[PDB]
Amino acid sequence: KVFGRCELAAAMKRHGLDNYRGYSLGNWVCAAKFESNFNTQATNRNTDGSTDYGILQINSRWWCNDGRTPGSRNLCNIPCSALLSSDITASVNCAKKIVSNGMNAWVAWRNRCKGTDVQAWIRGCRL
Ligand SMILES: *CCS(=O)(=O)[C@@H]1O[C@H](CO)[C@@H](O)[C@H](O)[C@H]1O
Ligand SMILES: *CCS(=O)(=O)[C@@H]1O[C@H](CO)[C@@H](O)[C@H](O)[C@H]1O
Ligand SMILES: *CCS(=O)(=O)[C@@H]1O[C@H](CO)[C@@H](O)[C@H](O)[C@H]1O
Ligand SMILES: *CCS(=O)(=O)[C@@H]1O[C@H](CO)[C@@H](O)[C@H](O)[C@H]1O
Repeated sequence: KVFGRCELAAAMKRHGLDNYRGYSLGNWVCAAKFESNFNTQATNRNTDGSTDYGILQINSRWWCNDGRTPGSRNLCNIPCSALLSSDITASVNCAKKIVSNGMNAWVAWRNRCKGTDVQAWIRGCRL
């Protein structure tokens, strides 16, 4: 499933991400846009042997368990397969745990969203 900008903003708001730990909804939508292009099925392999899963490109080494990653810590205590769903619940819940060093965890966010008017990503949407 590939979300539309406003469709994802609405879903993330419903899920309580707006202003979670001080991060406005726009930050999360922007992060999703550049991490996965709003694609819930996105999967990308990393050089260290981990994979990044789903809407938020959550990592197998630290966060989720795919059972194929040496040094797996599974800090979100969830199978990575749960992050490849049309239902963003698992990704949202894990994302909350990740930000609890803030959104710098997401390279794409730090590189492209941080410091910009991220509200532009939700402007025009009915929330
Ligand atoms: C992302 C699923 S939902 O139906 O949009 C959303 O899910 C959370 C968690 O189960 C609920 O608390 C929320 O009210 C729902 O809208
Ligand atoms: C899914 C949101 S939460 O973690 O259950 C909820 O988030 C708000 C901020 O948006 C916090 O103030 C609250 O304490 C949390 O439980
Ligand atoms: C928020 C993670 S958890 O599910 O509360 C916690 O996760 C660790 C790591 O996977 C587990 O060892 C622990 O038992 C879980 O409670
Ligand atoms: C978004 C709902 S949650 O994942 O269950 C949420 O997670 C935060 C951080 O782990 C908790 O502080 C909050 O109480 C939970 O509802």
